[PDB]
Amino acid sequence: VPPSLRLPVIEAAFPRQLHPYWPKLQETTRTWLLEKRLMPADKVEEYADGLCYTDLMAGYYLGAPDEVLQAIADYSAWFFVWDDRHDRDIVHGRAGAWRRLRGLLHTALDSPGDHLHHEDTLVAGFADSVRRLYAFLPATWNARFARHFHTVIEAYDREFHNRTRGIVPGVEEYLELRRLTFAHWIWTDLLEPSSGCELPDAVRKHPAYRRAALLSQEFAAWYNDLCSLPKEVHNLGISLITHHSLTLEEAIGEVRRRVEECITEFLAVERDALRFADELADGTVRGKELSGAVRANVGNMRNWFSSVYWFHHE
Repeated sequence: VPPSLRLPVIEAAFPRQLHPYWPKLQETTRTWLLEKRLMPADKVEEYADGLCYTDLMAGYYLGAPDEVLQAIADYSAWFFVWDDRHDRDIVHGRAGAWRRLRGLLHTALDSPGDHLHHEDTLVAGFADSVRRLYAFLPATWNARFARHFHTVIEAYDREFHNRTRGIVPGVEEYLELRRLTFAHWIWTDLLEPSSGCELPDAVRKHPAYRRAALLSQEFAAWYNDLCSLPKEVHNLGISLITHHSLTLEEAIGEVRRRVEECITEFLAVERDALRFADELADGTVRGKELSGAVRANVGNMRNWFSSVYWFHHE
């Protein structure tokens, strides 16, 4: 809605979608936060009720089973909390507290059960949400998710050593890192349980599927940095200003153009990926299943765009 944060293409071409389960989603999530004691009451209130953070997921994973959606939103809520601890350990120098948390998250990620009632709340909460996401598809999917999140936490570690030492990463260095601390591939994985199917490595690694999955995440990551730029360390504008010596009203234009480019590139590959889907329906049953899944996944990749865009303006 602000002029400098406005994207006419999103407004004209990416209608908001809202999952039917959204009302209960907020409730069950705020309830869960209290259950697991991951956050003070006041903060829970403003997270799920005040700023309705579960709406982010509710405009994203359309067609997801209610229980799958709930699991996702819990994870995302936990994520929020972890993101707050990370930030806190940083402005405290709690490198010991942080390192041990890091080691434990790695541990829990591989064996969630053993950690459901672990002393550290953040750890037990995480382990519950992970354990729940692990109950929808084959262990191969579960294994891929862990392999992806292991990297995410390591990325969060490097960002820790970046923001203490006060190291502003190179332009490309950050871009690579953000794909990780933003958990691009976790979200991409979570599309699959939503559509009730683990895509074969072949299907999900098709140039169009993977490029579409990527642009969706880039847009979300870079629009995030655009909104938060004037505020200010980690941000695409900050990296541009520091290493390309760009100015604010310059780095703001560059990030903005890069965001706009994600939209129009996605429009292009989106079409490639839906062609791909059409082709997957060979006539067989398994084929029609693979076609619908990819299609629902591309649709949610498209939904991320409006979900993230409109979330920021509310």
